Amino acid sequence: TGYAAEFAGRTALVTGAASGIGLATARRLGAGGARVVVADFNAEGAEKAAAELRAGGVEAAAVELDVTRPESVEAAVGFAVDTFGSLDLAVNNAGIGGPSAPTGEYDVAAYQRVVRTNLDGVFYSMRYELPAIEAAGKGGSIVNVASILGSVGFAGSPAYVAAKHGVVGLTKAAAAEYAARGIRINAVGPGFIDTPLLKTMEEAAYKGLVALHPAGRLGRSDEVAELIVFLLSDRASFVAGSYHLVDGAYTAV
Amino acid sequence: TPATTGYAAEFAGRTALVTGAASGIGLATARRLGAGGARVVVADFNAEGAEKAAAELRAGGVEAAAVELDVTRPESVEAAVGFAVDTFGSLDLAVNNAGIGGPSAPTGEYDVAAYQRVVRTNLDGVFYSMRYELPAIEAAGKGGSIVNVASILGSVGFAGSPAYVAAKHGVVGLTKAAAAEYAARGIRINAVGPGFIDTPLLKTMEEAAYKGLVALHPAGRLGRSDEVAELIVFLLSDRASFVAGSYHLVDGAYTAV
Amino acid sequence: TGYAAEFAGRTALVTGAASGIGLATARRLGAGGARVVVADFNAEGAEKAAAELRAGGVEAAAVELDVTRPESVEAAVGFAVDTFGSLDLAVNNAGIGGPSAPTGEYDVAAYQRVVRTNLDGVFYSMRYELPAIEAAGKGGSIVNVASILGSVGFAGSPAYVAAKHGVVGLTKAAAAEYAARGIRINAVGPGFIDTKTMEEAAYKGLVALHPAGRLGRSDEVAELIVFLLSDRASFVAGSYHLVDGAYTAV
Amino acid sequence: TGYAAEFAGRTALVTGAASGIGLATARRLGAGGARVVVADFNAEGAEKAAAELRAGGVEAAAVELDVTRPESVEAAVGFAVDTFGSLDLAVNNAGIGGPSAPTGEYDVAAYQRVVRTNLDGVFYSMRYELPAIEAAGKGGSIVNVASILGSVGFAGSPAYVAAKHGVVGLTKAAAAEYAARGIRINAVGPGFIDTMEEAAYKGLVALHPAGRLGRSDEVAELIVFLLSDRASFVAGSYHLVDGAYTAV
Ligand SMILES: NC(=O)C1=CN([C@@H]2O[C@H](COP(=O)(O)OP(=O)(O)OC[C@H]3O[C@@H](n4cnc5c(N)ncnc54)[C@H](O)[C@@H]3O)[C@@H](O)[C@H]2O)C=CC1
Ligand SMILES: NC(=O)C1=CN([C@@H]2O[C@H](COP(=O)(O)OP(=O)(O)OC[C@H]3O[C@@H](n4cnc5c(N)ncnc54)[C@H](O)[C@@H]3O)[C@@H](O)[C@H]2O)C=CC1
Ligand SMILES: NC(=O)C1=CN([C@@H]2O[C@H](COP(=O)(O)OP(=O)(O)OC[C@H]3O[C@@H](n4cnc5c(N)ncnc54)[C@H](O)[C@@H]3O)[C@@H](O)[C@H]2O)C=CC1
Ligand SMILES: NC(=O)C1=CN([C@@H]2O[C@H](COP(=O)(O)OP(=O)(O)OC[C@H]3O[C@@H](n4cnc5c(N)ncnc54)[C@H](O)[C@@H]3O)[C@@H](O)[C@H]2O)C=CC1
Ligand SMILES: [Mg+2]
Ligand SMILES: [Mg+2]
Repeated sequence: TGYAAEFAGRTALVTGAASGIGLATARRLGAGGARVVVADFNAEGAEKAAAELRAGGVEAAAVELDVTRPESVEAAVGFAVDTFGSLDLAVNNAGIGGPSAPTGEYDVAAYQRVVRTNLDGVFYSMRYELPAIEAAGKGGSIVNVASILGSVGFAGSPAYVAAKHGVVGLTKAAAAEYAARGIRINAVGPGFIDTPLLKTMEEAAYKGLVALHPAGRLGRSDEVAELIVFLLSDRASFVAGSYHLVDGAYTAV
Repeated sequence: TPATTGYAAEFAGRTALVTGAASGIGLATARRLGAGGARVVVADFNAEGAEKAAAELRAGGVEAAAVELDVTRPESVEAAVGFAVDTFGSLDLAVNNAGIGGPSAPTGEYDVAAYQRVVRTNLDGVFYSMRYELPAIEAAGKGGSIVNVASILGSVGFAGSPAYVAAKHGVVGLTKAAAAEYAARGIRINAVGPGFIDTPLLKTMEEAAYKGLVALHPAGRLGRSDEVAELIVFLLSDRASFVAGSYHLVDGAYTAV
Repeated sequence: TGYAAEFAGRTALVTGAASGIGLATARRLGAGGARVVVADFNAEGAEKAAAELRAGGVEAAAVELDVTRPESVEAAVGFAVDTFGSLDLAVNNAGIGGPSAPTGEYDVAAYQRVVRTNLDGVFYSMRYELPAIEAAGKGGSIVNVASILGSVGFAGSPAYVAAKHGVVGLTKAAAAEYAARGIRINAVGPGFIDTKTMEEAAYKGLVALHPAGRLGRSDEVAELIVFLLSDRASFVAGSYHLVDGAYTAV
Repeated sequence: TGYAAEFAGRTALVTGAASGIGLATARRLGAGGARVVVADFNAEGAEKAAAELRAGGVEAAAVELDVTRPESVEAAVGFAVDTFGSLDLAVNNAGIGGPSAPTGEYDVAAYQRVVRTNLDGVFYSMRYELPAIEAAGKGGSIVNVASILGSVGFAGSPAYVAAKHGVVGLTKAAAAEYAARGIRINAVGPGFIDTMEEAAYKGLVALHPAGRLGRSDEVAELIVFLLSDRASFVAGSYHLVDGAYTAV
C-alpha cells in the first residue's frame, strides 16, 4: 500500500538529471522515498539539483557523468553503489538535441554527436548498470527514455530519430535477456514537452507542434516522470521489454 | 497535489464502471480502484458473480454496487451506464474488460457461429461500452479516463485463435480513433495488452501446455490479474494525464521477441 | 522468368472486383496471365469487368458475391473451382464505408454494416478459400485489403478503423496457421486513393496527410497486391505491407 | 512491361554487394537490365562480382567501400556518378555480424563495430546518395536493409537490434523528407537467411512459422520491387520478408 515510501531502501540512478524530464524524474523518485543519484554532464547543475532534493528532506547525491565515455558511466554507477550501498533502479535519460536538416544535407559531426549521446550513451549506461543491479542481487528495474521519434519519423531530425529507434531496440533485446533474472527493462516514448527553449519558439512553430498532438497541448516534464516511475515500481512487475507512450495521442494518427 | 493526496484517496469521489468484473482482471481492477478510494460499479454477465464481488468490496469498506450487463446488447450497455450515474451521481473512469474466449481451430476450419460470438462480445461489446460511456463522461463534464482491455493478441497473432486475435486488434483500433476524438475534450482513452494471465482455469490444462505458454514469456512465468489491474489503474489516473491513444503492454516481454 | 505468364495456370478469386482497387488487381492479375474470377455484390459491374478482361485475352468469369453472407462466399469459391478447375490465389478486397461521427454518438447500425462487410467479410472469405486452396493441393497465397487505418486511427471513423485493425489481426493468425502448409497470407495497407470532387481544400486536407504530396492510384495498390501473390514473395507471410506515400511514417 | 528491361538506363549502387543479399540483389537488378555499381569492403570480391555480371551482358563496375568511413562512402557515390553518368537507385545492404553476449557483459568495441557499420553506415550512405539522386533530376529510390530485428528484439544481440532499429528510423525520417521531391525511401526486414551450428539451426527454423529459413534471392526480389516504379506509392515503410517470424 501507498506511494510515499514505495522505494524505501532503494537507490535510483538518473542520467541527465539536472534538467527537464531527468530533474522531474529525480524529484518523483524522491517523493516515493527513493535514494536519488543525480547524474549529469553539468557537474554544478547536478549538485544544485541534489542539494535542492536534500533541502526537501530527500536522500540524494550528485555525480558528474558523461554518457558517451564508458568509464565515466562505470564510475557514476560505482559512485551510486559507493554512496547508497546498491543499485536498484535506473532511468537512462541523458540526451540531445541535434540540428534540423534533411538527411542529404545533414552534418556528419552533428550526426555522431547525436547518436553517441542518445544511443551509445544508453547502451553504456545499461552495460554497467546491469551487473551492479544483478550482483546485488535483489532484482531491479531500468527505464530508457526514448521518444515518439523512437517509433515514428520526423522530417529534419534523422540522427535523433535513428538514435531513439535504437533505444527502443536496445530496450527489447536487453529485456529479453534479463526478464527471467528479475530485471525489468522498458522504454518510454514522450511526445513534445514544454521546456524553456521550446517556449522561445515563435507562435507559428509552437502551434505547429501543438496541432500534431490531438490532446491539443504539449506535455509537461512531470507527466513523463509519472510514467517512468510507475514502470520502475513493483506495481509494473509484469511490464518488461515494452515501450510506453506519453504523447497526447501523437502516434495514434 | 498527487503526493499530498496519496494512495487511499487518489480516486475519492470518482465513479468507476468496470465490465467483466466478477473475476479475473476485472475483479482485480475493481479491487485496485476501491483501494484507491473509487466508487465502484461491478458489471458482469454473471449477475450473481457481480453481486458477490460488490458485497465483498463493501465489507472491505469500499463503496460498490453490482449490475447485470451483456455487452453484446447496446440496450444492456446503456442501462448499465445509467445505473452507474443513477447510483453514484457521475461516471469518470471506465474499464472495458469483458471478453471471451472461443475455440481453437485453424481459419479454414473455424466455426462460423463461434467466430460471431467471439467478435461480438470482444469487439462490438467494447464499441458499445464506449458508445454509451463517453456521453455519460462528457456531459458532466470533468473529463475522465477509459481503459480498453485488449491483449498481446491485439498486436500479434496466434495460430488457432483468429476470431479472438481479430477482435483484439479491433479494440486497439477503437482505442486510437476514439482517443483522437476525445483527448482535447478531457477524456483520455487507452488500451492494455496483457500477456497470458494465470487465470484459475488454465492450471487444469496439461503440464506441457502450460509450460509451452510459459516459455513464450521471457519473464519465465505467466502474469497475475493484480499486475494487469495495476497498469489499468495507472492509465485511468491523473498521473497519466498525457497518456492517450496508446496501447500498453503488460506481458512477459512476450512481444519483445 | 516472364511477367506476362507469371500467373499462367493459376486461378485467382478477387472480391469487390467490379470497381476501384479490386478491379485494378483483376486487370493486373490478367496481364500476368492469371485466370480470374470477378466476384462482386454488383453483379452487372462484375460481368462488365469479366467481359473487358476476356476482350484482353484473359480467361475470366463473373460471379455475384455478398461477402456478408457466409453461404454466398462459399458458393463464390465453389464457382471458382468449378469454372477453372482450382483455386490458387485470392484477394479479399470487398469493403466499405462508414459515415463519420465521434465514437460517443456513432450510429450503432452503421457500425454493424461496416464491421460485417469489412471484417466478417474477410474472415468468411478466408474460411472457404483456404480449404479449397489447401485441397488443390499445391499451395497458394491470399492478400487481404486492409488500410493505413489498420495500424493507425482516424477521428470520426471508429468502426472502420476497428474493422481494418481486425483484418490485420486475422491476417497474422491465419498466416501463422498456414505458413507451413505452403499458403502465404498477407495484408496491404493503402493510404487514401484517388477513387474526387470534394470541397477543394478538404481534398488538399487529405493530400497534406501524405508526405508524398499526392493521393495514391488504384493500380498502384494492385501492383503491391500482385507482387505479394507471386512466387517472388515466397518468403513473405503474416506481414502487413503499406502503400501509403509515407502517411504512417510520421 | 519487360522484366529484362525494367531498369534499363538506370544506375544502381549496392553496398555489401560481394556476398549474400547484396550479391543476389545486384544479380536481380542486372537481370532487370540495370547498370550495377558493386560496392564492398572486399575489393577482390566486389571485382569478381562485377566481372561475373559483365560476362552476363550487364554493365557493372566494382568499387572498394568502407561504410564506417564517411569519406569512403562519398568516394563510392562519386565513383558511380562518374562511371555511369548519374545515380538513380540505391540498396544499403552492407552489414555484419556481431558477437553474442548479454547487454551487461557486451564488449564495448564490438557494440561500436556493429553500430558503426550497420547504423552509421546506412546514414552515411544515404547522406551521400540523396544529393546525387537529387542531382540527376529524375527522382529515384532507396531501399535500406534492416531486419526482423529492426522491430523485435533478440537476446544476446543488443548492438545489432539497436542498429537495425535505427535503420527503420532513418528510413522513416529520410522518406518523410524526400517523398515530395520524388524519392522513395523504404526498408526490408528479412528473417533468418541461409547465408553454423548443430541443431541450433533447427531452433532458428522453429522460430519461423514458414518452417524453413529464407534465401538471399527471396530478399532480393522484395528489394527490387520496392526500387521499381511499380512501388510508386510505397514510401517510408518497413517490409518484412520473414517466415511470419514477427507475426507471433
Ligand atoms: N523535451 C522533449 O520534448 C522530449 C525529450 N525526450 C528525451 O528526454 C530526455 C531529456 O529531455 P529534456 O529533459 O527535455 O532535455 P534537457 O535539456 O532539459 O535535459 C538534458 C540533460 O541531460 C544532460 N546531458 C546532456 N548530455 C549529456 C551527456 N553526454 N552525459 C551526461 N549528461 C548529459 C544535460 O546536462 C541536461 O541537464 C532526452 O533523452 C530527450 O531526448 C524525448 C521525447 C520528448
Ligand atoms: N485471462 C487471460 O489469460 C487474459 C485475458 N485477456 C483479456 O482480459 C479480459 C478479462 O479476462 P479474464 O479476467 O482473464 O477472464 P474471466 O473470464 O475470468 O473474466 C471475464 C469476465 O467477463 C465476463 N463476461 C463474459 N462475457 C460477458 C458479456 N457478454 N457481458 C458482460 N460480461 C461478460 C465474464 O463473466 C467474466 O466474469 C478479457 O478481455 C480477456 O480477453 C487478455 C490477455 C490475458
Ligand atoms: N477508397 C480508398 O481510397 C481506399 C480503400 N481501401 C480499401 O480497398 C477496398 C476496396 O476499396 P475501393 O476500391 O475504393 O472500393 P470501391 O467502392 O471502388 O469498390 C468496392 C467494390 O466492392 C463491392 N462490394 C461492396 N460491398 C460488398 C459486399 N458486402 N460483398 C461483396 N462485394 C462488395 C462493391 O460492389 C464494389 O464493386 C476496401 O476494402 C477499402 O476499405 C483501403 C484504403 C484506401
Ligand atoms: N543473413 C541474415 O540472416 C540477415 C542479414 N541481414 C542483413 O542483410 C545484410 C546482408 O547480410 P548477409 O548477406 O546475410 O551477409 P554477408 O556476409 O554474406 O554480406 C555482407 C557483405 O557486406 C560487406 N561488408 C561488411 N562490412 C563492411 C563495411 N564496413 N563496408 C563495406 N562493406 C562491408 C561484406 O564484405 C560482405 O560482402 C546485412 O546488413 C545484414 O545485417 C538482415 C536480416 C537477415
Ligand atoms: Mg515475437
Ligand atoms: Mg502519424
